[PDB]
Amino acid sequence: MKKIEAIIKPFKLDEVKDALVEIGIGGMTVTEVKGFDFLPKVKIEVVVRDEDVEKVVETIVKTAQTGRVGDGKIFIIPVEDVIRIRTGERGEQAI
Amino acid sequence: MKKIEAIIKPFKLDEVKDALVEIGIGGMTVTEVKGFDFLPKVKIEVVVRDEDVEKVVETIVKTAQTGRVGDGKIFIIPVEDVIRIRTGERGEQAI
Amino acid sequence: MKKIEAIIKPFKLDEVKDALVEIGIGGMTVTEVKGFDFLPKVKIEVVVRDEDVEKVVETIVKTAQTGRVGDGKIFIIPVEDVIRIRTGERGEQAI
Ligand SMILES: Nc1ncnc2c1ncn2[C@@H]1O[C@H](COP(=O)(O)OP(=O)(O)OP(=O)(O)O)[C@@H](O)[C@H]1O
Ligand SMILES: Nc1ncnc2c1ncn2[C@@H]1O[C@H](COP(=O)(O)OP(=O)(O)OP(=O)(O)O)[C@@H](O)[C@H]1O
Ligand SMILES: Nc1ncnc2c1ncn2[C@@H]1O[C@H](COP(=O)(O)OP(=O)(O)OP(=O)(O)O)[C@@H](O)[C@H]1O
Ligand SMILES: [Cl-]
Repeated sequence: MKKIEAIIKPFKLDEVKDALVEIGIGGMTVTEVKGFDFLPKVKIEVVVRDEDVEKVVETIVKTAQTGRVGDGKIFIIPVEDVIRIRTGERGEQAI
Repeated sequence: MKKIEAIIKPFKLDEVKDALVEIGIGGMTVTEVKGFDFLPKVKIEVVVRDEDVEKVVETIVKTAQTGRVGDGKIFIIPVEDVIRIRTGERGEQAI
Repeated sequence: MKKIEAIIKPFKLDEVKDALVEIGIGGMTVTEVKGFDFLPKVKIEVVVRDEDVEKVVETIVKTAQTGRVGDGKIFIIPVEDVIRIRTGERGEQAI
């Protein structure tokens, strides 16, 4: 499993969220942040199975891209376990 | 060492914080976030020794759980080093 | 590549940002958070090449340190890939 953390322009959030839901993303966490003299940005975090990482990365790139400076970056971070709070399910059963 | 990132319902924050302090957690970072059409959630991050991860996970699950949809998830992420800013202490000496 | 996540006192943000830019940091993401009964803190995230991690850690420690309790902590988290949204560049080409 991997955590995909993407920092994008705020106005791109609904489009990116819609695109991710469309390819099957079940959950996502959004944080208001600032970055680069700081400009507002939106952080999106999604945790997915290893075999789904590339599709998510390409979907975020294609949907959040404007071609202008400041479009943002995506970081792929390893996740060793995932636990669903409601049920105690883990790993594959919790994504 | 591992970072435990948990996304929980906002009203569960004081209970979860109290439960974590009770089992010995020295520090925690809380961020206001939104998730799933987005609903407010609270992100808690705690970095702990490998041998303390399971106790923290079980404590968050038991305290944040309501049995209803939206209870949240917990992600376990590897941390290669930890540094205490005040002293420069690292690793085991900084947790 | 590694993600350096530092939680610091809010008033230290401009100094730390200036110090990081000075040693060559191209980008950084800042989040308003609370921590420890919670006090406001600022989270800074920077993703850098492995050979630049120590310089960044020392720069944050030296600039954010006051010697008083609450100065904060720095976590070093592995990053498996980085993607520049504007161009699709990855890894070394995206930092
Ligand atoms: N190295 C980094 N570490 C942490 N956060 C970063 C880093 N680089 C970028 N970010 C985050 O991504 C946001 C958008 O950055 P940005 O789109 O400018 O990337 P870039 O390297 O400048 O490529 P571009 O030429 O398209 O601007 C930054 O404001 C910051 O929030
Ligand atoms: N895959 C994910 N990636 C990133 N964040 C997630 C992911 N899944 C859940 N979250 C975060 O956890 C929050 C709560 O999710 P939630 O409790 O609905 O998990 P779930 O999979 O729906 O299980 P449940 O059936 O109990 O709802 C979401 O709003 C989001 O902020
Ligand atoms: N173990 C931890 N897990 C997650 N976040 C932490 C942890 N420890 C500290 N933090 C974050 O760092 C912030 C500042 O902590 P702090 O400076 O008090 O570290 P410390 O261990 O108490 O060392 P000091 O004696 O200098 O206070 C905390 O408020 C919290 O936001
Ligand atoms: Cl992380």
